[PDB]
Amino acid sequence: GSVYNTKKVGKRLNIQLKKGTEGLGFSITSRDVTIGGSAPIYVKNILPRGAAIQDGRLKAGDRLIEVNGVDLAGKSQEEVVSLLRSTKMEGTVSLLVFRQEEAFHPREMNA
Repeated sequence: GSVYNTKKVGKRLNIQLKKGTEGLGFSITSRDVTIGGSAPIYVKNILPRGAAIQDGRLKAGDRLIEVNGVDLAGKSQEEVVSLLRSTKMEGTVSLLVFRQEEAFHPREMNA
C-alpha cells in the first residue's frame, strides 16, 4: 500500500487546542472584509507560547472556517471575531481551518 498526502490544493484541518497560560495562543485577522462571507478570517498571529503554536498545524494565514462543527464561514467578520474573543472554556477547542496553497501569482505590471 501507499499513502500520499496532497501537499498542494486547499484542505481543511481541525486543530484541538487546550487553554493554557496563553490561552489559545493565536489571534485572527480579516482581510477585504466589507461584512463577511466571501471575505473571511485568517489567523493573524501565532504567539511563541500557547496551544496553537504547540500543535503546529495551526499557523498564521490559515483561514478559520468553523469551530466544533458549527459552520461560521458565512458569518460576518464581527460575529467570528466575537466567537474567538468570547473564548469557550470546556478544555479543548476544536477549530477547523482551511489551509490553501495558492497556485496563482501576482502580475508583473497592470496597465
